[PDB]
Amino acid sequence: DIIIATKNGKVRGMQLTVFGGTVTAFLGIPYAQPPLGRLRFKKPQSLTKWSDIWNATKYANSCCQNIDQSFPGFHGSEMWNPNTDLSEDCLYLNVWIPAPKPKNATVLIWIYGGGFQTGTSSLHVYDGKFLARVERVIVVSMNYRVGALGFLALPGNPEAPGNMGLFDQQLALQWVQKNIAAFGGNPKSVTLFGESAGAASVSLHLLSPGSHSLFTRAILQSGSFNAPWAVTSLYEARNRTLNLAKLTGCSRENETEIIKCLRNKDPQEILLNEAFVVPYGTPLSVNFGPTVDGDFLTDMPDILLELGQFKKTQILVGVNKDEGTAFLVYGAPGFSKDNNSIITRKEFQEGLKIFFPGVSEFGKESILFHYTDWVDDQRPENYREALGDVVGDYNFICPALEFTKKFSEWGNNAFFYYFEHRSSKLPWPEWMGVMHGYEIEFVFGLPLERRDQYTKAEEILSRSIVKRWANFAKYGNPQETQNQSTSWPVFKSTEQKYLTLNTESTRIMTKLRAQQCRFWTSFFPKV
Amino acid sequence: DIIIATKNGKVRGMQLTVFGGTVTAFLGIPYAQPPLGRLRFKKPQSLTKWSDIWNATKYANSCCQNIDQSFPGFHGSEMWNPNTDLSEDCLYLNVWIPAPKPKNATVLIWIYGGGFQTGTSSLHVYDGKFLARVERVIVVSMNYRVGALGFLALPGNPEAPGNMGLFDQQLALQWVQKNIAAFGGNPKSVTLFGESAGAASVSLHLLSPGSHSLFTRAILQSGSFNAPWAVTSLYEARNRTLNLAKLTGCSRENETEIIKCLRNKDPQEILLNEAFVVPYGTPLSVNFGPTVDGDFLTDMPDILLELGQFKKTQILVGVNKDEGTAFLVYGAPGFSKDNNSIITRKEFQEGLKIFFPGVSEFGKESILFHYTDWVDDQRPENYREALGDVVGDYNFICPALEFTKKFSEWGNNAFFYYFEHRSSKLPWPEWMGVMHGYEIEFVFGLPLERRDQYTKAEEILSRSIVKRWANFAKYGNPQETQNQSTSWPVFKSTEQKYLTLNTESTRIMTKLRAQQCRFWTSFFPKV
Amino acid sequence: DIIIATKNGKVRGMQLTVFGGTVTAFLGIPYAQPPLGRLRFKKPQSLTKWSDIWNATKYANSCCQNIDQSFPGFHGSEMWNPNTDLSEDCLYLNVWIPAPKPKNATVLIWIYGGGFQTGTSSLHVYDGKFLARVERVIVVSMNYRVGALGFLALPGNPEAPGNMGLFDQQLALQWVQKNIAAFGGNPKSVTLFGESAGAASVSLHLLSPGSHSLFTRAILQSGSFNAPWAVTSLYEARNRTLNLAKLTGCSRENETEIIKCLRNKDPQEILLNEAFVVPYGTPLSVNFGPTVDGDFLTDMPDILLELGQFKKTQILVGVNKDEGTAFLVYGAPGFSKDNNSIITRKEFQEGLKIFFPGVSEFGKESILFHYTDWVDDQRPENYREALGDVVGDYNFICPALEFTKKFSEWGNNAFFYYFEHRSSKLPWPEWMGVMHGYEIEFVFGLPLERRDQYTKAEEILSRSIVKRWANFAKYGNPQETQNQSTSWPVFKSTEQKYLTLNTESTRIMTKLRAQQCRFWTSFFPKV
Ligand SMILES: *[C@@H]1O[C@H](CO[C@H]2O[C@@H](C)[C@@H](O)[C@@H](O)[C@@H]2O)[C@@H](O[C@@H]2O[C@H](CO)[C@@H](O)[C@H](O)[C@H]2NC(C)=O)[C@H](O)[C@H]1NC(C)=O
Ligand SMILES: *[C@@H]1O[C@H](CO[C@H]2O[C@@H](C)[C@@H](O)[C@@H](O)[C@@H]2O)[C@@H](O[C@@H]2O[C@H](CO)[C@@H](O)[C@H](O)[C@H]2NC(C)=O)[C@H](O)[C@H]1NC(C)=O
Ligand SMILES: *[C@@H]1O[C@H](CO[C@H]2O[C@@H](C)[C@@H](O)[C@@H](O)[C@@H]2O)[C@@H](O[C@@H]2O[C@H](CO)[C@@H](O)[C@H](O)[C@H]2NC(C)=O)[C@H](O)[C@H]1NC(C)=O
Ligand SMILES: *[C@H]1O[C@H](CO[C@H]2O[C@@H](C)[C@@H](O)[C@@H](O)[C@@H]2O)[C@@H](O[C@@H]2O[C@H](CO)[C@@H](O)[C@H](O)[C@H]2NC(C)=O)[C@H](O)[C@H]1NC(C)=O
Ligand SMILES: *[C@H]1O[C@H](CO[C@H]2O[C@@H](C)[C@@H](O)[C@@H](O)[C@@H]2O)[C@@H](O[C@@H]2O[C@H](CO)[C@@H](O)[C@H](O)[C@H]2NC(C)=O)[C@H](O)[C@H]1NC(C)=O
Ligand SMILES: *[C@H]1O[C@H](CO[C@H]2O[C@@H](C)[C@@H](O)[C@@H](O)[C@@H]2O)[C@@H](O[C@@H]2O[C@H](CO)[C@@H](O)[C@H](O)[C@H]2NC(C)=O)[C@H](O)[C@H]1NC(C)=O
Ligand SMILES: *[C@@H]1O[C@H](CO)[C@@H](O)[C@H](O)[C@H]1NC(C)=O
Ligand SMILES: *[C@@H]1O[C@H](CO)[C@@H](O)[C@H](O)[C@H]1NC(C)=O
Ligand SMILES: *[C@@H]1O[C@H](CO)[C@@H](O)[C@H](O)[C@H]1NC(C)=O
Ligand SMILES: *[C@@H]1O[C@H](CO)[C@@H](O)[C@H](O)[C@H]1NC(C)=O
Ligand SMILES: *[C@@H]1O[C@H](CO)[C@@H](O)[C@H](O)[C@H]1NC(C)=O
Ligand SMILES: *[C@@H]1O[C@H](CO)[C@@H](O)[C@H](O)[C@H]1NC(C)=O
Ligand SMILES: *[C@@H]1O[C@H](CO)[C@@H](O)[C@H](O)[C@H]1NC(C)=O
Ligand SMILES: *[C@@H]1O[C@H](CO)[C@@H](O)[C@H](O)[C@H]1NC(C)=O
Ligand SMILES: *[C@@H]1O[C@H](CO)[C@@H](O)[C@H](O)[C@H]1NC(C)=O
Ligand SMILES: *[C@@H]1O[C@H](CO)[C@@H](O)[C@H](O)[C@H]1NC(C)=O
Ligand SMILES: *[C@@H]1O[C@H](CO)[C@@H](O)[C@H](O)[C@H]1NC(C)=O
Ligand SMILES: *[C@@H]1O[C@H](CO)[C@@H](O)[C@H](O)[C@H]1NC(C)=O
Ligand SMILES: [Cl-]
Ligand SMILES: [Cl-]
Ligand SMILES: [Cl-]
Ligand SMILES: [Cl-]
Ligand SMILES: [Cl-]
Ligand SMILES: [Cl-]
Ligand SMILES: [K+]
Ligand code: NA
Ligand code: NA
Ligand code: NA
Repeated sequence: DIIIATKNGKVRGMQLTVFGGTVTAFLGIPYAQPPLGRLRFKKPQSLTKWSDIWNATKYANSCCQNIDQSFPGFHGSEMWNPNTDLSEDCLYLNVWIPAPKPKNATVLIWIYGGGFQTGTSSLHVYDGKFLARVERVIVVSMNYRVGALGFLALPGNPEAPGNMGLFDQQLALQWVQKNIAAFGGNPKSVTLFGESAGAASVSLHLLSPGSHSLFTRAILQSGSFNAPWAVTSLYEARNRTLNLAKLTGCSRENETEIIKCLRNKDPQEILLNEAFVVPYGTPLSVNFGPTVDGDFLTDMPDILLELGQFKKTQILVGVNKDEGTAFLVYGAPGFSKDNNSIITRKEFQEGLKIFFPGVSEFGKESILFHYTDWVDDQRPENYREALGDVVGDYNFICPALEFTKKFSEWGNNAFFYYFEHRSSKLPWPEWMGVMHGYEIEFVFGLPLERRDQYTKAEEILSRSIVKRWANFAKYGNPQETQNQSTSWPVFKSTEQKYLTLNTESTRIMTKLRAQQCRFWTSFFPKV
Repeated sequence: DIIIATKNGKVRGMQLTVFGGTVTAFLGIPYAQPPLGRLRFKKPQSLTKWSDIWNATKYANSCCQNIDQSFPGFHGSEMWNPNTDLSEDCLYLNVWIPAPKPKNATVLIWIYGGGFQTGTSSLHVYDGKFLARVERVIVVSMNYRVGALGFLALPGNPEAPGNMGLFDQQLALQWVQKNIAAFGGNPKSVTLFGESAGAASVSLHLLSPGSHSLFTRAILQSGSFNAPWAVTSLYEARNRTLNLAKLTGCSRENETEIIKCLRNKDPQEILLNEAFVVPYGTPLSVNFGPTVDGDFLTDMPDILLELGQFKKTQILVGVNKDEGTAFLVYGAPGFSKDNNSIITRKEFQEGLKIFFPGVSEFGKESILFHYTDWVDDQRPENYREALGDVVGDYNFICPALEFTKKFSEWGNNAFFYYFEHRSSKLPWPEWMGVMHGYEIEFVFGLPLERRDQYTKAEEILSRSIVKRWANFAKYGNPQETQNQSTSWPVFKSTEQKYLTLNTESTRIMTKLRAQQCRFWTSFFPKV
Repeated sequence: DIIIATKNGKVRGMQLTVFGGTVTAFLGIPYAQPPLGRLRFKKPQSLTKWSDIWNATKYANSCCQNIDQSFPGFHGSEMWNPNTDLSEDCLYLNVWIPAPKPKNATVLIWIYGGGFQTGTSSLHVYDGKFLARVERVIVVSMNYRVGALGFLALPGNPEAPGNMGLFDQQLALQWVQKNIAAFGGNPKSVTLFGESAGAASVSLHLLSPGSHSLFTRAILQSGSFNAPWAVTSLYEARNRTLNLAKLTGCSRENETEIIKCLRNKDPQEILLNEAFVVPYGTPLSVNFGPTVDGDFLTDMPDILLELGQFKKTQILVGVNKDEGTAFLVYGAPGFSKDNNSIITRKEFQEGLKIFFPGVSEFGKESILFHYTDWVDDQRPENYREALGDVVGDYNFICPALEFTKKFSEWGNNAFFYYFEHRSSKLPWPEWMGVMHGYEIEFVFGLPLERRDQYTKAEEILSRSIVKRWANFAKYGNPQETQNQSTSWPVFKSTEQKYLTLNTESTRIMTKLRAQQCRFWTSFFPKV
């Protein structure tokens, strides 16, 4: 029986057997008042205290969200859907600690992605018990509000100020600062890690002055806030909140009255209307996301980044080889997960209209010009591959590389990786390659479980990544020092060294996607 | 009559006449609860306070340990045996201060070696009264638990957590921080110094976060924790504790019950079985030594060293010219202290099987290949010398040089020496050369006593070493500034300058044992 | 009526008219218990408090000292004799402040020289009213005990521990830290300045840990503690205290009894015997001076200097062109202030025996070899000039340059000057040139008084020196910025730039006395 006294009252955890050892899991500890009734769309309010023992022995409710129903019955998409009940009452977090209880362990805090519209901390691929067992770190993860309920903004109105889900994340970081030592953790050694919108969130904690003293360092897997889907302008945010009011019968002349009417709607009516607040969207649309609220975020984040106004610390950033392919089967014409998706030039063109809907004809022709000068045979897959690369370079890889360059120019060590291993169990088809999201299970150590039929080469790859990530959290340096491994060099402007992650051989390379990123970074923003 | 008020009560010392002056010695002050009954194998518990005056006028009990009986009646080995009664009640320390009492003197804290299995602070060659008299420093030394009683580990179980003897050392450092100012010492100027396992211990205090604020700088004579005998893996430590239980009738299903049964054994039954917890050992076997306990030591020490996770301060490190020869007469065939030990090739081969018992045939042939390409005459002593060098390079010299390189790469000044003077009184035979352990008496100033029949050249050598060591403790710089001495340069990666210590002429040289250390450091660990 | 409340009680000062303005002088404030009866030869004890107003309107008693009677009636020597009554009751200091009272003025604390045997703060040439008036700084000066009464040492015995007069200086610095703000001064901007033994004293405050927080920076005029007369070894100090006991009837077996008998002697009997505690002395003999006491001075000062163990701050150091000439008329044969002192080779030789009495024949021939290879005519004055240069290079100039090199190698800015102006009023004869002591009146601004018949060129020179010294105290940089002056460059090892001070033109030069100093610094100490 493991019972821990926190600042809000006692919590009871449970013992898990993991690889011949034990891990103690405390699943579903509350970290804020449930944001119901009058609290809907406000910043999270802090917890009052319980007398008695809170049983943290099962995952809590996931936050309200739309679900992906594009492939019912299919593991490749269903594994990202929420696996506990959906509820507005969803502000909880999970703690995994080594047994015996550690003395001052480094803490890894995971922030899930999902476009800021979806996601939950309870998915199988985010289970922190392997990292706790193998590296003797404490792993923490939280649920945070998503969609309009997390990110609706009428900027400057404290009834719906924006960024509520980022404030939920921040309050969970505060919870670790105040309580993690009772679990054996060191509040002075806390690394954030997250993937896609979870990575963009981590990068915004580097910018937010209220997060500055709540963590030590940061890991960004496939995402950063300069990615084109990550931050909503003030103008589109007010537009979208007003469209949402229109669609739900809540248009009013007084803005505080709009919010009060939105607070009377059942969650389902809000969720049903979210897709439509925008005149056209894409597979990557973030309808309700982070905004410049003058609170969490004090200025446009591209200005803060450019002028060095962010926490000075080490970062670990990287991307997967085929980031853009997952998105093509959610609307590009000619694509299917159930065939080889060979498309024509005309299809490629229609595909750019799907992913770049507000963009000029010239802008879309510029994309086609840059990506279709082929090397070289008339390969059938030319256009299929070009579209996946357009979408992955624009939305993920070039923005991660630009973020890492700009961050590292202010004097801190940064380490960049390119993940290029396709999981032997991947249920999506071969043409999609090394997809977005599919490094996560290697990071959390799932291939360390021999019972699961990953290959031996994947066990070794995951074991090495897990060690590099734990060394980065503990020591700021993501080396694997014992097994004659390739040394991971810092990423600097000028040389731009990165490390490739694969089952065969790790290589130091330079200037990832140089010619493509010059296009997206220096030309495309003009268009 | 000198009486000093400490935080635990009054202590009475005694006056010694040393070289026409006086030194005050306080021998045998307790610094912890005697670790008896239920405290056996636990961390040391702090002292409660005595009313009345503790008489610190004789050396205290040495900790329980096996004794070297290989050469009864022979000074060369008997001088390292304990010279006070053996007892589990042995947690005491000694303080030597100058008279008149100094104002804010620098403090040197000696940690004895002995493989972590043997040793005591009361040996003649560790008598701190000469350093106190000549350099006006305070010298402190402690007894710490050795063998299973100091280092038994069931890792993570606080009944036998491991590293107890390192925690004994640490508590004695805490005792100096809290009490040394009452003796005239400066707690902000404390240098640790130790030899062999005492040096490895000092290097682990550089790694341990709980020792960080307990000392200023460090001196490592013939030892460091990366030496192959210095740290036991978790796996061999549990194996050995379980073998010990088996041999004493204490095997149980519940681990806490194993410990409780071990607590009922008389010390002698424990000591008698220590040699046997391992299927074969060598003259250098450390059956119960430091382990990674998650407390004193938070991670494998090679990782901490490599990634710069250690106290940033100056170090003084060095080795003796013939470190490995002392060990050859404790089991290598053909060797004897009573003849010239000329051995054959076959003997050399059998000798590698004695010192490298778990090592593959290929591994042992690699040693022979590297050390027997002779320059050049068919000298009878070729194989005798090669074996002493194998054992001294592998176990002491290459690991001290690698430790000093890796430490100095993080920006701190380090100074390396090579001691090459053989004492004119050495009772071992000439072929053993400048043996392991035989710089100690020069460091503590024993040749300054003219009554003892060292030569005049040895008086001057010791006087110069004593001054360099005191200057290093006081000022971080081991110069002898007044007598046109060779200037001791910092040891850097790249140049690797070291200073030779001898009676004739001091030289600055570079890259000590370069070709040999490349073998032991970059190749042998693979084998 | 100006009355100031200090921590010990009220003091009343007096108003002076200086150059059409007013200065407030508080002359003779006590800063310690009078060191009489049982306090004779002990460290100064702090003051108890007076109720009522202490009238600080006249200079206090000078400390007991022998007087220079070599030239009665002659201003050149009499101006250095004490001008108030001699008394053991002499621990007082003087404060000059600008009117109106300043707000947070920089403070200059003057320490007089006199061989540690003589001197007083009340001499005309140390009158601080000109500096207070012209630069609006506060000037402070103290009387400190000299001769045996200041410096008798039985090292380690607190009845006569040594360095009492340095402790008197230190207690006066403490007095300024605690009280100077009530006078309008800034305790965080305090520069020490002193000449000859006053400069050596200032250099020892840079070494003493108890002085470290009592001042900001330092000015050394003609003196430093590495000069050969400045620090007495432990062995000659005990010898001299024992000779003093012998000559006064005070030899005893118990050392504390020797001191008690010395405490019963009238001061005059002590003063009468001081010349004789040494078997031969010279014009530069310091019979009772600073020693290594383990309190004020924790180690030999050459070791501390060499290994960088001193306060890190800026220094201003310099010497006069003919430092050694003043001493030649106090015993070298053939010399007289009343004729041109042309001497022969034989006289030069006898002269070296007067100044280097314990030195070998070889040592004295080495001096003659180095200084008599003439460039070149057979000039009658060759030997007269060579002797003045021997004495000035050995005792003042080479040691000031070595001190400045060694100090500046640890990273701080130092500025060196060579003063080469002979005062138009100098009462000594022309052949003595720019004598020791005769920059002082330029530093304190005496030529600013037009009524005194210095030349116009001397008024301008003094005005520029006064500005450079005040800028150094206030800003750490001794520039004169307004009058197209030569910029004073920092003195570095390697280039060794210094600034010449004269009425004609200021020059930047390099490597002052290079060939001579190599002789005194690297060869002579061996002899
Ligand atoms: C690969 O599949 C796509 C996707 O559409 C299909 O899914 C298939 C596996 C199959 O079940 C099919 O019936 C289903 O419609 C094909 O594109 C589609 O082609 C149809 C029929 O010609 C068009 O009229 C559709 O609009 C188009 N759908 C979309 C979403 O674009 C595609 O041709 C096929 N590609 C191959 C076989 O290479
Ligand atoms: C040097 O001595 C060794 C050690 O053994 C011996 O000690 C000697 C000084 C002597 O008292 C001797 O009787 C005693 O055994 C010699 O090696 C030994 O040689 C013996 C006899 O041949 C072998 O059978 C032994 O096993 C072997 N002992 C060991 C421990 O190896 C050695 O030959 C001798 N060397 C010389 C003289 O050069
Ligand atoms: C310069 O004077 C010295 C000093 O001695 C003298 O002072 C003179 C000004 C004068 O009053 C004289 O009578 C007085 O003695 C002379 O040296 C002295 O010379 C005398 C006489 O020859 C020697 O016997 C002395 O010992 C010697 N005195 C000392 C202290 O050395 C010196 O010769 C004279 N030099 C000149 C004129 O160039
Ligand atoms: C935000 O403001 C209007 C909102 O128009 C919308 O009405 C909402 C309630 C919702 O249903 C939404 O789908 C609908 O579009 C946007 O006006 C659109 O602009 C288009 C031309 O592109 C016109 O056809 C309509 O006015 C309207 N769209 C449709 C499909 O009817 C406006 O574009 C937007 N602001 C932005 C994008 O900055
Ligand atoms: C640790 O575990 C076993 C322990 O075996 C041992 O039993 C102990 C009580 C003790 O007496 C010890 O001397 C004995 O060895 C080790 O097994 C050994 O392996 C050898 C082969 O090398 C076999 O012969 C036996 O099982 C046993 N040795 C002997 C001499 O009988 C095991 O080697 C060890 N683990 C390690 C070294 O990692
Ligand atoms: C310190 O110790 C003795 C002290 O001798 C002295 O007796 C004193 C009371 C005093 O009067 C002093 O002038 C006298 O010298 C020194 O011994 C001297 O050494 C010389 C040889 O140089 C002998 O002639 C005598 O013993 C004595 N001098 C005289 C002139 O009579 C000793 O030199 C000294 N120690 C040092 C300098 O380190
Ligand atoms: C918490 O845990 C235990 C189950 O073992 C139970 O006794 C207690 O009532 C629980 N609280 C609940 C279910 O609310
Ligand atoms: C944990 O380590 C930190 C430094 O990272 C230290 O300040 C803190 O006090 C430690 N707490 C422990 C060991 O309980
Ligand atoms: C609008 O209504 C709110 C809600 O009660 C009220 O508090 C507010 O003062 C009104 N604001 C404006 C701008 O009319
Ligand atoms: C290093 O190698 C060992 C064995 O050679 C292996 O079992 C372990 O998984 C590796 N460790 C890491 C951190 O990759
Ligand atoms: C401590 O010292 C003195 C011996 O001189 C004695 O009077 C006192 O009893 C001693 N305490 C003991 C022996 O326990
Ligand atoms: C001893 O010196 C230290 C600096 O090393 C200082 O902080 C401390 O106060 C000193 N104590 C004394 C002289 O009593
Ligand atoms: C084993 O026995 C100990 C000793 O009393 C007891 O405290 C403990 O709870 C038991 N542990 C296990 C794992 O059975
Ligand atoms: C330096 O030399 C002196 C005498 O020349 C000698 O007596 C002393 O031992 C030496 N000191 C050191 C520190 O080696
Ligand atoms: C201090 O000063 C004034 C002189 O103007 C006087 O009234 C007072 O008595 C003096 N104290 C003395 C002389 O002790
Ligand atoms: C004097 O200036 C110092 C800095 O040199 C400052 O800390 C202090 O408070 C000042 N006091 C005043 C202006 O009264
Ligand atoms: C010598 O006499 C003093 C003076 O009273 C006394 O206090 C001291 O104890 C005695 N010291 C020695 C060493 O005899
Ligand atoms: C600078 O020059 C002026 C007039 O030209 C003069 O009166 C003053 O004395 C000079 N100041 C200094 C600080 O030398
Ligand atoms: Cl076209
Ligand atoms: Cl390149
Ligand atoms: Cl062979
Ligand atoms: Cl070299
Ligand atoms: Cl001659
Ligand atoms: Cl030059
Ligand atoms: K010479
Ligand atoms: Na479903
Ligand atoms: Na014995
Ligand atoms: Na007179």
